[PDB]
Amino acid sequence: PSQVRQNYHQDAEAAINRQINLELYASYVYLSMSCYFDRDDVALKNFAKYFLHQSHEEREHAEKLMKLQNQRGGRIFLQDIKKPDRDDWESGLNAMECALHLEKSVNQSLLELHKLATDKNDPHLCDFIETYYLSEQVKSIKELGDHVTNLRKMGAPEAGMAEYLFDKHTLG
Amino acid sequence: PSQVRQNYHQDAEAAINRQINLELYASYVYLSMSCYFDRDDVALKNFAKYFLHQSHEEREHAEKLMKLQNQRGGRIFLQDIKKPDRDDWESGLNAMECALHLEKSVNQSLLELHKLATDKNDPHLCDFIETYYLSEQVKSIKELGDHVTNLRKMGAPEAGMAEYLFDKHTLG
Amino acid sequence: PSQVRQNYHQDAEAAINRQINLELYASYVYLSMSCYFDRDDVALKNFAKYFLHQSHEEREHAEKLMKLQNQRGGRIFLQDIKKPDRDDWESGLNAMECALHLEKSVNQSLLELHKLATDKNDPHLCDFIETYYLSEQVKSIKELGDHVTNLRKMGAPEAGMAEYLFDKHTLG
Amino acid sequence: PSQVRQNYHQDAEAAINRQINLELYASYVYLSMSCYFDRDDVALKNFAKYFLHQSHEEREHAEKLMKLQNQRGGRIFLQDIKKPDRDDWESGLNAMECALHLEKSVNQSLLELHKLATDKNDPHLCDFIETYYLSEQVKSIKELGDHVTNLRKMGAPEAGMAEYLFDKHTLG
Ligand SMILES: [Fe+3]
Repeated sequence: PSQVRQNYHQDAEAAINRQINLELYASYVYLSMSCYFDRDDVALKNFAKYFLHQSHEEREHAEKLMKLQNQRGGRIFLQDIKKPDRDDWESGLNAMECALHLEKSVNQSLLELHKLATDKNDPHLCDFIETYYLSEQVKSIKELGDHVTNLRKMGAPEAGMAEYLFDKHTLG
Repeated sequence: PSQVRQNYHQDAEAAINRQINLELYASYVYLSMSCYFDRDDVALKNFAKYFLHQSHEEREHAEKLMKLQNQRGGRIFLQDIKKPDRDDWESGLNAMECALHLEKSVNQSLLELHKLATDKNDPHLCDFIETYYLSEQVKSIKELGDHVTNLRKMGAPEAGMAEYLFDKHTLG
Repeated sequence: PSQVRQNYHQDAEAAINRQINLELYASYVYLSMSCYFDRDDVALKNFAKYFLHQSHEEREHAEKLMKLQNQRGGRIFLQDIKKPDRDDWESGLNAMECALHLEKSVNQSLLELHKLATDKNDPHLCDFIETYYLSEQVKSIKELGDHVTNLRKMGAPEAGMAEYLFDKHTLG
Repeated sequence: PSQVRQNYHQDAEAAINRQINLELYASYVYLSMSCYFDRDDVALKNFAKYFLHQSHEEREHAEKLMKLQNQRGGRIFLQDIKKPDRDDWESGLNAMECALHLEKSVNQSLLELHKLATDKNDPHLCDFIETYYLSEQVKSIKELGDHVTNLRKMGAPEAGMAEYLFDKHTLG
């Protein structure tokens, strides 16, 4: 195969391609969320900024996996990026809950990739995932859980001032 | 006894050892509180920061008493640091009320130590307690009482925005 | 369980709580050592400074494990912090030997925690331990072994100038 | 009496005059020690510097008591400053032991003055002594005890390198 390839299983290559698609999908979901909060009938600018940042971060995760694939002598095969499950995200609280669910699903995929790398005795790939993916995901999940907790306590979405003040104080 | 020891009663030495343990216990209680507010289902970062600061301050108080004990030629005897009375502190308001109670109990211990030093005609120890402990405790107690008053007025813990906004404005 | 919890075994949670207690215990042992060297009949200020630094570092290790526990959605349960095995540490050499023994016991606990995380297929926890605990412990153990070697060669504790000059040159 | 005098007992005035003389005597003892270490057959420049500093500090203590006496409307009555008990201080260790004894005797005098001020219900004088005299004395006594401990451990005065190296490392 590639002149650089060493200790890199075909299964791992395939799993990395899958993960690239999942990170691109996550970026697209975040972009959809960001847009929602930019609507004139929603109008929460710091929610919009928060989710646009997350969109840009997930793209960066995807690009770093592409760099890995080429560094190890695998070949990138792209697939369609599916549209998000919804256009209307209903509320700041609902979007944060949906983001938490998404981040946990991405984490689960990364844990399955680490298990595969461990099985195939690929320590460079195991180390890569941990170093750049697993601690970031744990941090993200904890931050989103904290946001959900705060919004729920404040009375969102029925208490009208809750998302407004959360947008100002936590996300601003 | 020690070559430096002068006008330092065995009772006072024993009472200082007790006070060291109480300050270490207080530090541990504050650490427990700090952690509680860091939970994903509580998620009040400025409450967590406030109590972690208090934990570090109480350790410093303990270390300053250790320095005193050696300066006067007493001998430090450490004891177990008991675990705090609870793991779940329930709410920002409840933690502030528990902190107020703790600070008053530490103050009471310091007043008993001052009375002992006065009885044993130990002016250096009397002056030390006042200079570094008694005004700090009065300031701490007043600050915690002010926090409790504000949280109660705002409607905590039942009014969901109260602890959130107090965390932002008073503790942030 | 917690909304953030994912791939985090109850065994691992329990083992982290145990490790928190061990790091707090180590901090307390170091504090005891620090105090000893501050006595008027011992009077080795740089030994005192060295062990006080180690005390503060072990507390920081404990606080970082608390942060991990909450990040993963576990719950911190604190226990009593037992008093150190002795009040009188006898000599600079004996304290360094006792510190070496303590650091090796903490390392052994961390290796058992890593083995548990490996068994439960928890790569985030495995990576955390290594990244922040295992290399620090190896460095600490090597430094303490070097100190013990030097003090022994110099003739401590029977050669009276040995601890004095080591305090000045190595620890100063 | 003086137009400024208020709540200032004749006993206290007399005791302050005595304390002035004792601080001037202590300054003179330190000056004698300083000179000794400047002899060509002793030649320990940092011991000489240390005791000259102490001499200048004790003079400053005396001058501050003179300022107090006039601030309270007492009248300063000076007495002869007796010569020190010896001209030859024998060794660095012996001079430090003699200094420790002197500092403890000055502390004892200050504690007797505080007891008198307490008896005569003179809180300004009690506070003055503590604020500027009692903590300084405790610090001085602890420092001298530490020096004596270190010199003894190092083998002074029989181990010829002990005072030389202490002069370099501790006092330099
Ligand atoms: Fe506001």
